[PDB]
Amino acid sequence: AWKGEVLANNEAGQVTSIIYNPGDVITIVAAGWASYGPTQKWGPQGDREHPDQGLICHDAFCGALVMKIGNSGTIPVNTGLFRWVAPNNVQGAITLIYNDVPGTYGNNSGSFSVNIGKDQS
Amino acid sequence: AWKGEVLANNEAGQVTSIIYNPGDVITIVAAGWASYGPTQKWGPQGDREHPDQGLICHDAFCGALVMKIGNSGTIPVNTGLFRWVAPNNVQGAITLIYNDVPGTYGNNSGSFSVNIGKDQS
Amino acid sequence: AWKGEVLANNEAGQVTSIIYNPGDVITIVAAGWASYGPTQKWGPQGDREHPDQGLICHDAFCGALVMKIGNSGTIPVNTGLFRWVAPNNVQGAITLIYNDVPGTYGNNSGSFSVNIGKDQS
Amino acid sequence: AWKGEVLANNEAGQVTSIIYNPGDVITIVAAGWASYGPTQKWGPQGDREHPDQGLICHDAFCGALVMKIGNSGTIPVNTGLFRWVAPNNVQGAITLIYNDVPGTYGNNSGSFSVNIGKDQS
Ligand SMILES: NCCCC[C@H](NC(=O)c1ccc(O[C@@H]2O[C@H](CO)[C@H](O)[C@H](O)[C@H]2O)cc1)C(=O)N1CCCC1
Ligand SMILES: NCCCC[C@H](NC(=O)c1ccc(O[C@@H]2O[C@H](CO)[C@H](O)[C@H](O)[C@H]2O)cc1)C(=O)N1CCCC1
Ligand SMILES: NCCCC[C@H](NC(=O)c1ccc(O[C@@H]2O[C@H](CO)[C@H](O)[C@H](O)[C@H]2O)cc1)C(=O)N1CCCC1
Ligand SMILES: NCCCC[C@H](NC(=O)c1ccc(O[C@@H]2O[C@H](CO)[C@H](O)[C@H](O)[C@H]2O)cc1)C(=O)N1CCCC1
Ligand SMILES: [Ca+2]
Ligand SMILES: [Ca+2]
Ligand SMILES: [Ca+2]
Ligand SMILES: [Ca+2]
Repeated sequence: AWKGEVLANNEAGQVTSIIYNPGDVITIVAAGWASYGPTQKWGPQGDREHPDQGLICHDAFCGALVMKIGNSGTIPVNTGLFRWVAPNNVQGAITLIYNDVPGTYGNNSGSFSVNIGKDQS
Repeated sequence: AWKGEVLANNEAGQVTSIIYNPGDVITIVAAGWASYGPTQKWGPQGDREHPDQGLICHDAFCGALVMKIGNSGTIPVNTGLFRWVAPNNVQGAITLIYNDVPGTYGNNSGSFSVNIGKDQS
Repeated sequence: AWKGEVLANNEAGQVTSIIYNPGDVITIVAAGWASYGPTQKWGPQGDREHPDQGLICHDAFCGALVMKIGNSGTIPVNTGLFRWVAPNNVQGAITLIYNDVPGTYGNNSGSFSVNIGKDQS
Repeated sequence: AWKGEVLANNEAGQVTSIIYNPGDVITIVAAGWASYGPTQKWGPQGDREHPDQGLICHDAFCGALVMKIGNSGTIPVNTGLFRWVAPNNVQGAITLIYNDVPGTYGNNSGSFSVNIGKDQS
């Protein structure tokens, strides 16, 4: 299992110790408060009122937690994933990333605290 | 395991199929959008800007997900709990509840979708 | 989880720290060598060649590992149980017992080493 | 998870659907009766009275269940393994094998029924 902080201003993402392998079942729980620029902060589902202006993940709101697994595209995490299996041919290191527009992370603030574990399979 | 919806206007709370027993380890993941009255909606951590005016759980924001286990007091759930063990002598049916002031649930809207499972122990 | 030894001469059984509750899934692995009297020893499945002369569990061989859950009848364990659920209305403390005829435990020898854990549910 | 039969006469071993990856925790439970030649049969710990005359696994009795993980040497399984982690650098497909001397499997009989699953990690 892995526990750690994902900074909202970390454009490259937070690498975890989790390597997702074929057949794995995982659970993620994310908590905390972060911002993509405004003084207000949002939880790991992000800001439901904000337009997508080129987010790294178009399937989650700006300010949401997302992830990549190896060479995958971004996959929404939001508050977490319960006993979750990846799509076919998706495998590798899990990197967690705050959802913002590339090149616009410098004014971000806050962080999410995230647990990831492998479940029975 | 249990999956279901917790309505923000449900003052009595949503009873689950989970009976927490001594020694159990549980994981909860909650998602979605709800309001305690305003047109805006918040995620399961609630509204970090809103003053506590008599919430059923003083350890979580207004609009957060909380729970009772048997005859316990309220316990924060927020976005979820990862491989969590209850305090001593806490046991019984898990009921999930939206955090608001007693008597003020009628103007609430939305809901959270919640998974609960028992982990290895 | 519980790990401990079950002596072949222990007529009363070895009480464990496991309380089986409704809905629980458990795994048991048993190992080792024991005898119901002869110089030879057998593993947790017991002696397949020996007639049942009034065993506490008629559904397992003499010398097998069996269990009781609360006030249940005896249930075969043998080498173990994989992600196992009890029959309806079966619940309570798990006691592990060597399968022999009542009153004939005094000449028994050896023991089994047993792990029990609760699985995801 | 995998469930299947391991024939005592199968010199090459039974390939399973389990790929052991770094960090994985696994549980195995094995049951049944098999022989390395004699009319008698033994459980998955094999025959404690039989000399090692060139067994594929010198750390288990003749007639015991053993395994290889990828290109590993043989590892005893016996009645099973509880929440088990492999030695460093051991990974790959799990193959289950009856412990006998190479070239002597033709007179073997019986089989073990085996479950393998991955546990939380
Ligand atoms: N009178 C003021 C008008 C602005 C209101 C609003 N636009 C925004 O609210 C807005 C808010 C914050 C922003 O912050 C920037 O977000 C980017 C990602 O989209 C980057 O993260 C930047 O770093 C961040 O500053 C951008 C637009 C707007 O026009 N809306 C809101 C719904 C559609 C109409
Ligand atoms: N010019 C307008 C002034 C109001 C602004 C604000 N007060 C509130 O924002 C407020 C907002 C929503 C409320 O909704 C009610 O919340 C209750 C729980 O506290 C019940 O759920 C009611 O059903 C709900 O309507 C109550 C107060 C306020 O005074 N603040 C905000 C920080 C401290 C100072
Ligand atoms: N020429 C010798 C004849 C004896 C052989 C055998 N009977 C037994 O092998 C036997 C062996 C051990 C026993 O030990 C006792 O077992 C009891 C439980 O059954 C108690 O545990 C006693 O403590 C133990 O001594 C009893 C009978 C027998 O008659 N068989 C074997 C298959 C059916 C026919
Ligand atoms: N009067 C008869 C003497 C034989 C008794 C015994 N040797 C064996 O019991 C024995 C039994 C079965 C065997 O079966 C063969 O085992 C091989 C693996 O070791 C292969 O599996 C062969 O296929 C199988 O036939 C081999 C030796 C022996 O000498 N012992 C037993 C303890 C040490 C002294
Ligand atoms: Ca930004
Ligand atoms: Ca309200
Ligand atoms: Ca006896
Ligand atoms: Ca042989």
